[PDB]
Amino acid sequence: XXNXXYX
Amino acid sequence: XXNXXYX
Ligand SMILES: *[C@@H]1O[C@H](CO)[C@@H](O)[C@H](O)[C@H]1O[C@@H]1O[C@@H](C)[C@H](O)[C@@H](O)[C@H]1O
Ligand SMILES: *[C@@H]1O[C@H](CO)[C@@H](O)[C@H](O)[C@H]1O[C@@H]1O[C@@H](C)[C@H](O)[C@@H](O)[C@H]1O
Ligand SMILES: *[C@H]1C[C@](C)(N)[C@@H](O)[C@H](C)O1
Ligand SMILES: *[C@H]1C[C@](C)(N)[C@@H](O)[C@H](C)O1
Repeated sequence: XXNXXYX
Repeated sequence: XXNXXYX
């Protein structure tokens, strides 16, 4: 991962 | 709020 979210 | 990130 590395970005975040939440989708 | 309620969503996420990160910016
Ligand atoms: C990120 O979000 C997931 C759920 O989707 C959760 O299981 C992780 O523990 C969470 O990561 C933590 O919080 C983020 C802000 C930090 O960058 C990460 O190192 C971790 O402590
Ligand atoms: C962000 O949300 C995930 C999923 O609930 C959780 O695992 C992380 O602990 C949470 O990160 C915290 O809250 C955000 C808003 C802050 O930017 C981050 O540093 C951390 O405190
Ligand atoms: C993260 C938060 C959110 C965008 N409100 C939710 O719909 C998702 C499943 O998780
Ligand atoms: C959340 C994760 C990220 C997109 N890699 C970072 O650049 C931001 C400051 O925090």
